[PDB]
Amino acid sequence: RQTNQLQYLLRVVLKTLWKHQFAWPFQQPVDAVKLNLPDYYKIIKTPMDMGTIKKRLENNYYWNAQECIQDFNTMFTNCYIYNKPGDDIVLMAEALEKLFLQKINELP
Ligand SMILES: COc1cc2c(cc1-c1c(C)noc1C)[nH]c1nc(C)nc(Nc3cc(C4CC4)nn3C)c12
Repeated sequence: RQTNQLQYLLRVVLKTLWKHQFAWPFQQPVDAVKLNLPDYYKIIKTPMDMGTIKKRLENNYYWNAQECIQDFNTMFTNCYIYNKPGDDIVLMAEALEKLFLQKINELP
């Protein structure tokens, strides 16, 4: 059978990452005012999170699977930009990114 890559990203990849123990800080936009991070939007030009990716997948926002993959990568790299090598959130992001690349590699 054929695989619809955007449906794979929603039903397999996003669903797998969503259930991970480290997923919750990434399930919605970084609320920088509530988290007392007033420079967040100075450093992070294109915020991204899994709640936004889920909504874009559901609303047929993406042209193709690659545009969706680009948003997962922006979410991970924003974390690496704002924070420092070795910080807890970076460790959490690295673990989720490794799982994300595993799931993309598993595409049937
Ligand atoms: C420390 O970075 C975050 C924390 C929270 C978050 C997003 C981020 C975040 C940043 C900054 N850059 O990319 C991401 C991703 N969203 C939350 N929502 C709530 C209600 N509480 C939070 N508390 C939280 C979680 C963590 C974990 C150990 C790293 N530590 N603390 C202070 C965060």
